[PDB]
Amino acid sequence: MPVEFSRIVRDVERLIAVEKYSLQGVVDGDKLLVVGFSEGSVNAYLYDGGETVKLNREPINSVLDPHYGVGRVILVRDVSKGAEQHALFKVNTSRPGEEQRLEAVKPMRILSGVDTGEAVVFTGATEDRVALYALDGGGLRELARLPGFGFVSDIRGDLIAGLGFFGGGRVSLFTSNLSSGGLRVFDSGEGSFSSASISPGMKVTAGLETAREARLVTVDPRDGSVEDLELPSKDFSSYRPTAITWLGYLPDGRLAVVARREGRSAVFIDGERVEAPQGNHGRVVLWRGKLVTSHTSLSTPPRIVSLPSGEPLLEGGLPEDLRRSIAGSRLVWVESFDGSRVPTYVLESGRAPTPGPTVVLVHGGPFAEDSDSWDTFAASLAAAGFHVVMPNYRGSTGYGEEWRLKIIGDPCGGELEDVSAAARWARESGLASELYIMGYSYGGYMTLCALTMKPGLFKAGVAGASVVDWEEMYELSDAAFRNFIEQLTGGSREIMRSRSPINHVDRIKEPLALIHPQNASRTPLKPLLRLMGELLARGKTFEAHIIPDAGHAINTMEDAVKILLPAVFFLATQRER
Amino acid sequence: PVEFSRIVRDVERLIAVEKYSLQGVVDGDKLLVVGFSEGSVNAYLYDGGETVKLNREPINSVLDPHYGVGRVILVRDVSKGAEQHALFKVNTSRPGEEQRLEAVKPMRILSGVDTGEAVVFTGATRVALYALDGGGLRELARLPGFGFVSDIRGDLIAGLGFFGGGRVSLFTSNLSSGGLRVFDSGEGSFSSASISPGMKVTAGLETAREARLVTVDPRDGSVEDLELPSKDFSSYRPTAITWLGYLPDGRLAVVARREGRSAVFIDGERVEAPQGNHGRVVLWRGKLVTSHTSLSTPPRIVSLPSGEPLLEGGLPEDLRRSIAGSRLVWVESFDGSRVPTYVLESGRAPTPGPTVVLVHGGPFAEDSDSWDTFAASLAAAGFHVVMPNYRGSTGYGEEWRLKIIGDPCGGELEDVSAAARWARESGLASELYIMGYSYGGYMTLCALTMKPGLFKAGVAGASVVDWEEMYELSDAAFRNFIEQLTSREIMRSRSPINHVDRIKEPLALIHPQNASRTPLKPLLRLMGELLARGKTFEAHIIPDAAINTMEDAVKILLPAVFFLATQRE
Repeated sequence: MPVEFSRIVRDVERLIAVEKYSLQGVVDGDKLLVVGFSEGSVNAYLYDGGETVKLNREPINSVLDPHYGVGRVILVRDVSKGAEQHALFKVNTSRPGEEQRLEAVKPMRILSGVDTGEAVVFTGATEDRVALYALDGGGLRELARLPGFGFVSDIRGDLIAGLGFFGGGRVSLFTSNLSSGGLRVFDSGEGSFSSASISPGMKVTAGLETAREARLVTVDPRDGSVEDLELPSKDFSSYRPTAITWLGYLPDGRLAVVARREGRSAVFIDGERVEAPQGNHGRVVLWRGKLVTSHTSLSTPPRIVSLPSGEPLLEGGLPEDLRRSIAGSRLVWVESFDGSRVPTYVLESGRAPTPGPTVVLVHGGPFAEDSDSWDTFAASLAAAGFHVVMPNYRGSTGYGEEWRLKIIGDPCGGELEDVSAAARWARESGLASELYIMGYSYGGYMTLCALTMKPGLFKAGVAGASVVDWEEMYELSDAAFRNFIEQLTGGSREIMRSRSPINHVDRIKEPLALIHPQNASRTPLKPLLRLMGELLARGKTFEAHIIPDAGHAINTMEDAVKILLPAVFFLATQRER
Repeated sequence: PVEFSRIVRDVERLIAVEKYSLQGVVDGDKLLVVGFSEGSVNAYLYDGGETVKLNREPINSVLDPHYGVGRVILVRDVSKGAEQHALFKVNTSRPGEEQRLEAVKPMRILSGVDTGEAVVFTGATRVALYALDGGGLRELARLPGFGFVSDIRGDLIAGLGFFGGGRVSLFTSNLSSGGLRVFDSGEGSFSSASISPGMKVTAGLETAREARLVTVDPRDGSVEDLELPSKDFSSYRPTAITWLGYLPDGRLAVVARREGRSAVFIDGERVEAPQGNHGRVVLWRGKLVTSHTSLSTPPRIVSLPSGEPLLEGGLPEDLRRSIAGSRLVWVESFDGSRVPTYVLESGRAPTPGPTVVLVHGGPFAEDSDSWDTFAASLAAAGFHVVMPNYRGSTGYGEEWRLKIIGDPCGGELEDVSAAARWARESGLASELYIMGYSYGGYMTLCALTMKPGLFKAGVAGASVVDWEEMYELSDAAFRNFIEQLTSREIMRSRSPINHVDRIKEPLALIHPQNASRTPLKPLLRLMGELLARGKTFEAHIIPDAAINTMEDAVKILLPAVFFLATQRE
């Protein structure tokens, strides 16, 4: 059967075009601040009275977390054509579309930020350092240098609270001061801190993710004491979460917590379970006295909903035919090499037979999760007639500290076996007639890792924005990613070499498709050029697609088409062979 | 917003549109036509409006039938993409019933004529001229090279041969005794041949400057110019003779060419024909019929002199209106010589509008008024197409072809650049893009280096990046061509890999992954140099990359069109 290219393009472009919204906070006069992919690009909008107002001109990457009622929004715009060197732009909410560049900040990798209306506190990674900056009337000030990736969580008064990846894959809590600066790190011996919000008593309420569970703890920044937080309702404690998505104090003092287990989240106010649509939820805001959150699911693109009715305020609509191309989704537990149960989401295509063509779609990160959340790539594969298997290999989030840290020191090892077991499960369970592997960033590294370490398991592979050589990538990384590479490999350069797919090209026996941004910082192109030379010299058949002016974060419809369409075409072509 | 799916939908139809060629008249006054679509070839009978398929499985070609014979000889590949073929006979009264001609072993069938009594064909295994009759197969002569049967009248067989010397020779043979008589044209090259009722050989003699209609006496090899009753043909001043043949009533039909377009002549008198290029001419039910193609018209069967299509592939109302009209312009170049340039205008672009200079490869080739899927796809996507016959092109005299010798991406680049400046000066181009494949891709890269600012973006396909590297890396034949094409000093200066610093516009690379004539290793070096110098570029490397199928278009054409569509924002 011939590949139906034109339908694939039409399906792919419609799935990319559907509006996707992100909830950021409440500004001005009870205006919802939302980030949305609408009209083919990423923009920032004010929502109020059933209408949206565009705040930015040219597409953005994100905005900083606003304090309630501040009369401005701080845009974050990549000004390096995908290299993730960002700049900050202020937009007065009273004059949307009028941007003022914050010229006191030089282009750096902006990692997080909070705007109190009086000061703009953020974390940025330059070539030599990750630091916690503050921008006010007295100029730009560095408050502290951070030993790796750090993100601002909350600011109440003079106290700043955040989260830091400062060692061995565990997340530490940190505090600083707007007036005096400095840094104080809070490490937990039970697990990692997940979210953080400063209480009215100037404490730090934080989520603590231990080996197999998660709970709320109170951290006194004065002496570092930690105690379990008790809530006036017991719904949260009996919910027994394994991960905490986000928490924060509402302006009326109530504590909102979004926690999750088995790829689905729940909303709690002062411990009480609030009804929310099935799936995954973002931050919770108080808007005109009502609770608003974001909602997403494997069949529902990210949307803005009110609680507890679950009724949408902003959502993109999918055409019925695309809705039908996803027959359903389920979570199954795949047994891996050492007897661990790998939580795996399966997306059953309504346009494939059973057994039928199946793509194992490996998520990136690796500190990320295949959850019941919208995946544009997974939707395109179901629309093109592929079942999608999404394994949360070890190193994934959402299933406890123990499962997440198992990857530390073992890239392309135990987690690769998890991917293989899910693939073998698909065929052995009667779901898959043939097996393909596909992934981007770290998922693209896994594809190369799979085709080199386990030839013959899959029929063909798609590696997008992949890691090819840990050594060269480390030499081409900034302060943050160099530290991140060190934690992932456990400091071992021997792990950096033996676990690099570039050093195992001889083993490849399957057709390979390479897709790569031309000027991405996280995953540089120069090692990929070396990989293609290796493939050619060793007589391996491959195809490569290098997309320019795009990096890790795509914020236009055209670039998203150009990095996804080659993958679907390649797999559809392979299916007829 | 770029409508990627609208571009792909249009490309599918331009690839899938049924194209027709005219083979002759068979059985009871019925046209024999060949239909080609998506690399699939079929043979049909046309009489009344409905077409009757003659074959069961797709074929490779058919042999040339004599007027009115009651059968067709099909040529079909013995395997998938195998150069060796088999012969199948089909009675025109029982279509769909194929009888394999088992007396002919599988071989490379080169040409053939069916008289209704004997099947005479050339085939390569040696290369020989064969005859198949009731008594079986006979080898009439062994040919010193690739040869092709042109015509049979009585026992006299006439054909054309690549028998050495660089020129095409005329040869005769006998259907009874066999044998081989070769006629060298000296300063000339035969292009077509038909045997006159008086058993002389009328042939087209293409030369350096102007083509000649000559008579060859097969008895003594005397060559003399043929003067026709009407003088329209001589005054037409053709540079090539596409095809000629005697109609059943003894009149001589001639299709000749000049400046990328052809004209139809009957005993020297010109017949009105739709603008473009034409195939063979037949007399069918007292009317003249031929095939017609142009930059705006896929190959089709038309009636003369009205030009009314008898058989043409369908194109939707939108796509048809998007591909709107072609013209020939004479672009004044840098040296005073005029560059013959064809222009295909888009109905989806304004004037001035986005315009792509589509550089042909070879370089010994020609941009004529013929159907081109690339140009049509560009026009369908909202681009005017400018196709210049830069020095080195064929079809405009030996002097113009030889002027490129010793000046790679030098003199001929100016002709391409002059064509781009012409598109601007004449008010057609609002923004300029350059695009080419094989040698045309080499032109694109060298143009972006030596003429930055001229074009807004470039697409380079199957290009040559470094002649110095190419010469030693390539085989004898290609290396010999490189020597005549480019002094090693010129080889390095004309190689665009050494001028990557000068590139200033986005560049799209489309390259085969496993091509011996265009290796991938040099292009990987170019991509490394582009990245090290901060040059914006897009790259598409596809294994096993002539657009016959949609699959071919997806690999080689869609990335170019997608790139240009987003480059215009």
